[PDB]
Amino acid sequence: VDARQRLKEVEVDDNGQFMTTDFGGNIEEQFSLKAGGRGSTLLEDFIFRQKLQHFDHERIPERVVHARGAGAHGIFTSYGDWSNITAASFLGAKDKQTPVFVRFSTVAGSRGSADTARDVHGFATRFYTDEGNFDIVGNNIPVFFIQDAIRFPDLIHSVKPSPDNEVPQAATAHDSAWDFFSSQPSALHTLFWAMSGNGIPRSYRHMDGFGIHTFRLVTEDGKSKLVKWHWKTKQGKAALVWEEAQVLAGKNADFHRQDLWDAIESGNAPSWELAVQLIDEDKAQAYGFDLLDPTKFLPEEFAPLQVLGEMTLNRNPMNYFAETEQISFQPGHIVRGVDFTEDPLLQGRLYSYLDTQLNRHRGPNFEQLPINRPVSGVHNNHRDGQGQAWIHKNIHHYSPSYLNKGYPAQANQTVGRGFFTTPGRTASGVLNRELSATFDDHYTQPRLFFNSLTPVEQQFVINAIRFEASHVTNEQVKKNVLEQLNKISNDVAKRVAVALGLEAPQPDPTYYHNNVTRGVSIFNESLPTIATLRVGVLSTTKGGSLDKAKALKEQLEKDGLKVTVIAEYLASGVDQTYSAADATAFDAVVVAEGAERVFSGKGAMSPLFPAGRPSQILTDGYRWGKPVAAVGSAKKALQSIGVEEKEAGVYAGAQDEVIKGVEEGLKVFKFLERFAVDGD
Amino acid sequence: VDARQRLKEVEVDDNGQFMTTDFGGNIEEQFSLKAGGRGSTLLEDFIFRQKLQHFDHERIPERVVHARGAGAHGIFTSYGDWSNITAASFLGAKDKQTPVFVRFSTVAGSRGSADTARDVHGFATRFYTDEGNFDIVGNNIPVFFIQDAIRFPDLIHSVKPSPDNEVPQAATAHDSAWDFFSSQPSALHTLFWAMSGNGIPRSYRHMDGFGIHTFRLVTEDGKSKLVKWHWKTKQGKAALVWEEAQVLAGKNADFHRQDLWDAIESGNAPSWELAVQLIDEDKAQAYGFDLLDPTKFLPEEFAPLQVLGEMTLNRNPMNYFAETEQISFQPGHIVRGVDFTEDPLLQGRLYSYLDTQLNRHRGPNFEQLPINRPVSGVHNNHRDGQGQAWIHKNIHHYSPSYLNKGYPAQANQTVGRGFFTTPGRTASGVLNRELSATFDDHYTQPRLFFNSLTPVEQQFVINAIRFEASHVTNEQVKKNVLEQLNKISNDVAKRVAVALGLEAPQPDPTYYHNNVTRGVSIFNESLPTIATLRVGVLSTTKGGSLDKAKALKEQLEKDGLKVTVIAEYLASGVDQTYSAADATAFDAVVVAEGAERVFSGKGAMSPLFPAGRPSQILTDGYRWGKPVAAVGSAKKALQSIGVEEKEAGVYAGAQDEVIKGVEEGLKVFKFLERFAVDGD
Amino acid sequence: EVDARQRLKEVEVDDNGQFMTTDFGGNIEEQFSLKAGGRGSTLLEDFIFRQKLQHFDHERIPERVVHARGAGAHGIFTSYGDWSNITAASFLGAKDKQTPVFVRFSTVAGSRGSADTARDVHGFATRFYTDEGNFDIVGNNIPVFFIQDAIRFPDLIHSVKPSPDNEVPQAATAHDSAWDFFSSQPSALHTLFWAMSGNGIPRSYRHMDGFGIHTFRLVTEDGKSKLVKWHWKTKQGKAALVWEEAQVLAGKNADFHRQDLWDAIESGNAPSWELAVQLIDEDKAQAYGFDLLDPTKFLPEEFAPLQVLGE
Ligand code: HEM
Ligand code: HEM
Ligand code: HEM
Repeated sequence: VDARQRLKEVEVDDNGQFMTTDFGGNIEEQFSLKAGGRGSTLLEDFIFRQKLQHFDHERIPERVVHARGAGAHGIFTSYGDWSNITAASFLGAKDKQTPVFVRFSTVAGSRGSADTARDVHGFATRFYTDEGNFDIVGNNIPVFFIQDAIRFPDLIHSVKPSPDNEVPQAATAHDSAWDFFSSQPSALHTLFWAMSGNGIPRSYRHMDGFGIHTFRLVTEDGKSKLVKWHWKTKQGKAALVWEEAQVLAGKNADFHRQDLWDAIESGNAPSWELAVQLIDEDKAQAYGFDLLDPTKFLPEEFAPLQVLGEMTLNRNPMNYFAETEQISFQPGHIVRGVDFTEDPLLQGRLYSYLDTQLNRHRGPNFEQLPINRPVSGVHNNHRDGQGQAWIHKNIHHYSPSYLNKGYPAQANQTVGRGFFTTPGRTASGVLNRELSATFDDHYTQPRLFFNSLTPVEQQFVINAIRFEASHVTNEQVKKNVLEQLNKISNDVAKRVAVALGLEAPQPDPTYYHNNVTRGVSIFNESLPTIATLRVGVLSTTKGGSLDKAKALKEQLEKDGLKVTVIAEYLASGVDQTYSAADATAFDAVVVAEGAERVFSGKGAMSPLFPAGRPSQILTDGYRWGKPVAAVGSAKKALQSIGVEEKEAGVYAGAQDEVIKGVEEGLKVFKFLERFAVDGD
Repeated sequence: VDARQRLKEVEVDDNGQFMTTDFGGNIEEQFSLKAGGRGSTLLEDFIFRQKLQHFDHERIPERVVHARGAGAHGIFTSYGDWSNITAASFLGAKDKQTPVFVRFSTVAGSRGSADTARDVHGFATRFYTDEGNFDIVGNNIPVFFIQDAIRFPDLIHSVKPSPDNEVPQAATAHDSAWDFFSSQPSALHTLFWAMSGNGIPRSYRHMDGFGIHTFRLVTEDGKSKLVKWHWKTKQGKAALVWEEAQVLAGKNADFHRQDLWDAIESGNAPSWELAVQLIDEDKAQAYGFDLLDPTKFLPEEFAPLQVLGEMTLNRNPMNYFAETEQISFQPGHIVRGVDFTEDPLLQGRLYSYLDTQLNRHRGPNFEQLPINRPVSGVHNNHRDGQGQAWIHKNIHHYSPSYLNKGYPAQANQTVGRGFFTTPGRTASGVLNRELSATFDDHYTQPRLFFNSLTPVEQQFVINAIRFEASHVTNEQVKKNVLEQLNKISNDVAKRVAVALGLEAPQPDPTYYHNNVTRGVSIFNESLPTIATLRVGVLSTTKGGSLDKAKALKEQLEKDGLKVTVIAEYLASGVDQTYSAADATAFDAVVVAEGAERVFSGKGAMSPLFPAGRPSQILTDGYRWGKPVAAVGSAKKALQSIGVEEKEAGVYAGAQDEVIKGVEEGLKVFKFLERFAVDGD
Repeated sequence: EVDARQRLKEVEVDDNGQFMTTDFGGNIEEQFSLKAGGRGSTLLEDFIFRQKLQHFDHERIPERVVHARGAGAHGIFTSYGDWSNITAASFLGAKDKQTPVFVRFSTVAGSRGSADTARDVHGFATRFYTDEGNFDIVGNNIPVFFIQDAIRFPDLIHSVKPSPDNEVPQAATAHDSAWDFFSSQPSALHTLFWAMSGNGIPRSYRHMDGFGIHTFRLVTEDGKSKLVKWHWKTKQGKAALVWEEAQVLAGKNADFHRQDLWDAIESGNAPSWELAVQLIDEDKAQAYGFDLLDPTKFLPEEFAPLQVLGE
């Protein structure tokens, strides 16, 4: 149905047309106006200045956080009529379709940073409903660092580069960040989620999404339930390994944004299911934590997810800047049937997102931008402003008036389908600058998170902390980290402290426990589909390998895979060169038959690629847990690096046997047997 | 038929609609969200913040000059096919129509200043042609203060208020301005034009317009003629008197902008004829001055005006801000068939106007605003920018390129009807920071202007200079002015020095002359029409005076006038009260019969109006040169202040006699017999 | 000589006795543009021209959304006592204690160029540069406001300001849009009368009283609070014009009030105000027939007399 249907009116086609100035008129803009042939350029060359001025002013400020990101258009379809729980129009009827836009991001890097940096990721959705725009602005992690919004600058200042040198870019591996994590123990829970697979997803399409905050759903009668928003990926949860991500950050900074682009362009639109948890208003403090605490998540054993619909991203942007870059999400973009809660973190966000748009867009009229415009229509008494795109017919721009005859009219719960705060809500107590004592358990839930991970995944979190805390140059801060880690788990504190060359503190069993919850793990489940995944078939231009390699590709593509045929140079079947190839770009590596010649001898030393290139791709690919394969005689390649076909995730033999093997391996995606666990 | 047809698609009707946020959704915005009855306002009241934020950001910077102004839409129709002189599309066929917008202004005042302050006035026209926007940005005075654009800050800084206290507003009557005039003798010519009637027009519709600069018209073969643009008013040239203007600045600051509004709204659209002077390129320095000197004009005896068309302003703006305020004129808004000249003042303007838009609009995308958009279409490689309203289809935004197939294409003289600089133009000599010696005659032409004025008009200019220079607190600057005044005319220097209480310098015959030229005078000719002009009929609620007055009104209105019936209070036929009435709002005053009651006795002292009000309107109206009249018994009112019906501009008798006399007097408009001239 | 502008000395620039410079330094002449030949075109490489004009082109900043037309002066505030019994504020914490101030007087509906002598509510905004931070009393010359909720401020101001179609009339409430609001929102009636009184057309800035309008709170170190109202009483007396006078004055001198404030200070006759307050016990908030959190009401001095804390 093409969600960008509204955006058609502002599309400009310069095809078949002559050059123009921004004020019209046909021009040539390749030569300046000079005085005397090899003369100076003239100030009266209006064509030059108008062209350069637009170029000079092309830049707008990047987002203060989540600067690095990408987005797409889509449609959200409701599965039912949910008036039993919410009065929201976009969830009000079965099979009802609403246009959406989603932008995925990383929190700490700037516009040019790598997609594959370790960071929390953003998952922000706009619903273009017929009752106004509604935004679920969320992360891929269900918990946040802080419990009060007034502490947001303190958190961000710490994680972002040092103010003296602006080092390091897009990393928490420095003293200031881990100074904050240790000094503000509230941050520990998200810290663990960051050090898990969530910090390095395979793709935007392979992560779940969370509103994190508890909200409220309201029905037309005004009955409310506390809610948590979920997005469950229909493509499955998948993650990389840190050593892979680092190399990937260099070979392709655009890994995530390219992958989302290619998937949609290839007809494989990603999709998520929108799920919720409904909690009775009286059960706010029931489940071992305050539900107004964003450093907590609610296990599905206490409240299982009920899915309300599915959203699919099937359209790509036409211009990145106009659409992806300029879009402005706010949690304050709320509609009838939804309401906020007294979450101290959420309360502050409402101010921030609206205020910060004044900075990026240089004006109060940024919702007049095509990608920010609603489909529902805008009528009010707002006038003037910088870059006002509309002309208003009503010359009586005030609301208590005789002359406009009462229009625009005032809408509420009973009339006009207007927004209303939940009627049952109250305020009781002293005016205070403090936080509830129900917020003071910072260690129980990270323990719960750690316990609910597979043993290798647990090692990954620890291996990440070892790497990160190693970069801290202040010994006392590392001591402070061990103290906070110890309060969660003695084993974690023990295991990390080895790398730091420090001593493990004595156990504190106050917050220790062995509880477990589901859905927080990434690797323990297999991917629903292998569609869109990429296999790199290493071959050579010498002999019959290429034709042999080509035949392998045709077979793989029907299953949904994307295959790249690599060789010394761009021959008939060659997609990519060895110079341009790396293991990070592929979910699986498979050596074609006869390609053994370049893994040893003169073949591995050609001017057409850096020495050892084919051997590294296999080495890197295997060591990173990916499915690896060789076809027939190609076994020579696998034993060159010490990999027996007897192993798990490794397949050697006939092409037909190999194909079935790789496709099986891709469902597992990552082979965790190839990583060493502490104690052994 | 409607000049604003392009603007229709962006018009918003809030009628019959419910209140919305700027992002959509129905709301009520009359109460804040509070915690409890008499509680504090909540940060989560998104409706409040969204509403107030737009209000807080309503203001954009005012224009650095010409801040005070008003405008309207219109149509320009060509009278012929002028391809013999220019390749311009909008003058390329007879009866060809182009939508226009015109904005009239004053140069030194801010957004709130009075229309009736003595100042140079602006006359900026945009032609929305099918070959791009073309702007003639000019004043109501054919000459400017300076000969080089680099001195524009110096000129403007002096005339504008003093930087310490910001006093005085919209006036040249201070030391700083007259310091500049004396120290930069180039300003003397426009200074004289400013002190004439041109400095205080009756209306926007009653002033001529000038491009001031010499431009070039170019034909398709590339042959050029030197040109000067003129706008000749179809309503006639009219001016006020200084004592009237001062009082008018208080009673109605919006005098000019309202008059332009009322004229269009009442079916009386104003019109101007577009005329030009054509000069052969070899005769640039032929006529006693350099034609690249903007402090000089070319008398119509050397080169007469040829009219090419007529423009009529028939539509009013719907929103002042969106249309009038946000519009951006530039002299660099030029099209094919027109070109610039080496006028040092013009050359600088081209930079300034484009650069200054970055300040007012906070972005490079201000020609995307509806009132700045051309009707011809915009196709280029400009991307991004602050508040980008478009989405660009071409992802190959560079030239030259293979992938876009050559589009947008490059146009020039031979291909694509593109803009081209005149091919005959040359540059010869050293690179210099100097001005030509042909520019050094600053006194001859101001004398020429003075010589061509009626004796009373000459008195007006002198009476104006006496007033202004009286406000200078530095005696020496006044000495400096008299010396510069003396070089023009010994009589003027003599006459001015009387008011200042100084002594007239001895005569200087260096630049003295008695030459004369036509078209520079305002009062000496009679108005083509009295339509829209206003008569104020002073009447009363007592007796049968009102009905007598009512009959007077209907007769007068038939002839095209607008009649306001004034009385003690708002009775059946009463347009205005005496408290709300003033002589400045009317072109003629006529006392109705039986209205004698309010000029003497208890009638002149009512609680309903300030004492002496009816007597003042007649006193002011008479003393200001306007036609005054009394009907029947009403003659006592005229002798209440000492005015005999035998006088000129005064009419007493029966109603029919008064009507015919007044309408005759309005054609005269102003009676210069009532003003004292020196030596009398 | 206390010189309230002593801190401002560090940023004063004296161009006397110096040569012309660019904004980035270096000596220049800026009266001629750079041309190619005797009568040539101006060159893009004339850095001197562009640097000069660019600043001129960008000289303008947005005018205030309200109270656009105004003027101001520096001063000193001296406390009359040690008021720690009612407030812990440093600038009122000791007798004879001096605090630098700046005050800006204004009109509410006109723009930057409007007349000082237009009928409108007037502004009276005072800043205290205390040694515990800036403290601002932003108030009018009238003790009451048009509206009881801030969310209605766009509605009120839009109505009084010119009509959006023609932007007429300037700095006036004499039109349909304003009086439509006054009739439809009856809360505005009180301030409307204050506007139609002498307060709408003062003789000078130095001849008007001042009000915080809102009820605030004064707190002591122990945390005990009293409801408070701020007052400024003029040591020069209250004086106003007549409407027929003001209109004529609006034309002959738009800068009348701002010039008068300038001249008095310049002539050694500095104007002065006394700061007075009304103190109300927290239990007495609704005592006097209305809510003290209503800004459309004022508290008569028979109910609570004024106590002066300083000048
Ligand atoms: C659970 C807590 C939070 C979540 C889930 C979250 C998520 C996000 C996401 C996904 C974005 C990306 C916007 C986009 O993709 O266009 C974003 C941006 C932003 N967030 Fe947060 N964030 C949180 C905490 C906060 C807090 C506490 C504040 C302020 C007090 C804040 C202020 C901002 C600002 C100013 C932006 C920039 C948006 C723009 O410039 O358009 N965030 N946030
Ligand atoms: C013959 C000389 C001049 C004429 C006829 C003239 C006329 C005008 C007029 C009518 C306007 C009104 C714009 C409007 O109504 O929107 C204007 C504005 C302006 N002029 Fe001039 N002017 C002259 C000299 C100059 C010079 C020498 C400069 C700079 C070197 C300059 C810079 C400007 C600027 C920056 C604006 C503001 C326009 C905007 O904010 O969009 N002018 N001029
Ligand atoms: C008792 C009620 C009010 C009083 C005493 C008052 C007083 C003032 C004064 C004296 C100024 C001028 C500041 C200056 O001269 O620099 C001002 C400006 C302003 N006021 Fe009000 N006003 C009131 C109502 C409101 C309300 C209810 C709002 C918003 C909800 C508001 C918003 C503003 C804004 C946005 C400015 C612009 C200040 C600037 O641009 O720097 N006012 N007010």
